[PDB]
Amino acid sequence: DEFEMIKRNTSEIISEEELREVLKKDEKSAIIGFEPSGKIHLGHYLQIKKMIDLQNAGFDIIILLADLFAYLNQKGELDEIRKIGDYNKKVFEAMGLKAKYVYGSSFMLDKDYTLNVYRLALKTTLKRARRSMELIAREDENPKVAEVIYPIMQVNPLHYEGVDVAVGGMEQRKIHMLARELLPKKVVCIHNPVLTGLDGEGKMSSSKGNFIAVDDSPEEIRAKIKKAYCPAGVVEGNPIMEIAKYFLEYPLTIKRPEKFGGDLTVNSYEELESLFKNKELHPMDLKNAVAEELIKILEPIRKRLL
Ligand SMILES: N[C@@H](Cc1ccc(C2(C(F)(F)F)NN2)cc1)C(=O)O
Repeated sequence: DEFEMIKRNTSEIISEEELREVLKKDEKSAIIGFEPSGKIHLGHYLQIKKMIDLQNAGFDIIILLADLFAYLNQKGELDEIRKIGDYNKKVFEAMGLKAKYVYGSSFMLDKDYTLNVYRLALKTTLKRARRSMELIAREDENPKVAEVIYPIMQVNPLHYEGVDVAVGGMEQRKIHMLARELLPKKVVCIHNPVLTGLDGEGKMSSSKGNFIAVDDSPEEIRAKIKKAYCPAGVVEGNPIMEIAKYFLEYPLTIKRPEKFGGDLTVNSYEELESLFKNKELHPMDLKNAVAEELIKILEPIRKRLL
């Protein structure tokens, strides 16, 4: 079912009724924004996969290369950000996304865009702006005014003109709660789960070096997964299990030595989850399988990038 495939592997949809209205329409578009990133990782990929779901469901897809956002979030200088953006677009194309790419700066410095920023800046408390940004804002001992401008730009109605659906990570939900209240026309939010970093420590992220990047070499993927936090029995906050859930194809045929049970054919992730949880599946065999299926999943993307 179409709704159910869009919903597969999301954390929430605001709201599912509105989404149902959206899907009946002949024409619908879904946006996502990304601060240009030095490395594109499985956190990026999960979300582009969701956009590919939407595209399969007939949506026109818009990718905002959120360059001014990144500028405000201290990712550096704008033309240098825009060249990272340009690379991100190649990466996204190599994932098989069919989309229109927009650079934020091409319209975000327009007079109407800027007046909406100041209009919204009158309606938005500093306390709320700062709360919305707690998971987004670059680490800063002395937070900058830039921090609170960022979420009000993110809620600006000009980003969403003729857009039915916005997709983002659950780390975006407080900014989206703001836009829910303050956008003149409602946009459905589709929020994706945040992937745990390989060390189990916090979330996967470009600046935390705890990610597998989609163009990692096979041995690099192998070594990254070997090291990964993956306690026997434990599923919650286990990033190897997360990768099995969000990226793998089922049925999944786990190769093992007969000394360790021999080949294991798992028909669903929930099946994999119980086998791992009661312990018929060791970390090391999950890892080899995850690493090997992840390598196969990534390799056309690495190939195109190389
Ligand atoms: N805050 C996001 C980046 C981001 C920038 C801009 C938007 C958006 C967009 F329209 F959805 F793209 N409203 N502008 C949505 C997300 C991040 O953390 O990368």
